[PDB]
Amino acid sequence: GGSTLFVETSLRRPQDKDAKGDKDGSLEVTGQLGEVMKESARIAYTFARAFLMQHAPANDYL
Amino acid sequence: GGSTLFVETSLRRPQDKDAKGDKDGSLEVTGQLGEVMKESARIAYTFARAFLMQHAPANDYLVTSHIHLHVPEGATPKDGPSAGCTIVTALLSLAMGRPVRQNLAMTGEVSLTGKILPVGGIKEKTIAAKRAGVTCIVLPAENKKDFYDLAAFITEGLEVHFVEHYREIFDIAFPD
Amino acid sequence: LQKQVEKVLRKSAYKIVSGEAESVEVTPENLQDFVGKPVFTVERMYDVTPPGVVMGLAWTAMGGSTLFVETSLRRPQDKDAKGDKDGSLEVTGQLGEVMKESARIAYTFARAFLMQHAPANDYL
Repeated sequence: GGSTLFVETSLRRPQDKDAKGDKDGSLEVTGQLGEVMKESARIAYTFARAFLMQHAPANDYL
Repeated sequence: GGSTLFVETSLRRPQDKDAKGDKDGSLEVTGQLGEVMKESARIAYTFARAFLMQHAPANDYLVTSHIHLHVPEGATPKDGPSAGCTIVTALLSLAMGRPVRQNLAMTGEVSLTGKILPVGGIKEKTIAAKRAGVTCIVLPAENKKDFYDLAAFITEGLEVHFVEHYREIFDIAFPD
Repeated sequence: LQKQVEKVLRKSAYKIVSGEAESVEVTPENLQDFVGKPVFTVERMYDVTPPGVVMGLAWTAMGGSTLFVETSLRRPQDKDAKGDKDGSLEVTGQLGEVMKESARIAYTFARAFLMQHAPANDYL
């Protein structure tokens, strides 16, 4: 059948290691994910980053 | 059979981390990439970079920007490199923001200098193009006979565009 | 070549048994219908060899071949005229470890050769 799952997200490391730091916001994913699911999650992550840079350019959270 | 896969690109990290910044514009590729496909994507990326310097030197978008490109999977590995040409224009569009001309399809293999090599499955790809509504298609000149060995009733409305070097395609997809 | 000759002979046999022609005199003019349009229209990838690309010979498993070693500038030459950073090299082609070392050796030798023959050329 179907189900109502919950996709959860959390910040597993402090936001500001170095205010000057220009490092990547690496993403860790679980859920016994397959390769195609990992690629889909990566695509969604990149799209979210682009959407934020379009809508909230000052929000460097993601 | 054949298919019409949309190679996509996006800027997964802000362009100007540092206006002075001299860091490299990394590229990340998805689509169940194989090793040969990884190398072909790198070749296409380098050719697009060099083409941008030659044509639009002031455009540092491709040199300094971290990009993610997705090539949809499904193509047999031997035909994977045939997406190379596509990749190039994709990136170039993202660099200049100019959308590629509508109802235009293309398949080709780049060789780090822009020259386009023959490919396989021309008939199936043409069938997919016709079924997808595209009216302008791009193929390497070396495949031209394979496109001319087809029936007439399968090539109506296909304003074919044969090429041997990528420059021509930039004059087709980006007319103005 | 055996496959192609067998194909033309098979089509000649068809043209003989049921076809009007009792005998066949194959010529290039007729050849287009016996086997189709030519495949290998070019003797090579090209005949100009633009800058940064050179032809070479390879002893592959399926005999010999002519492979074009290509080069491109994958990053602008002058990030900063003062900039003293070295010209890192990227390489592809399923390069092996020993081939990676050989490519590095060739890169350094080319750099030294330019040093000797054209010191003003800091390109490489």
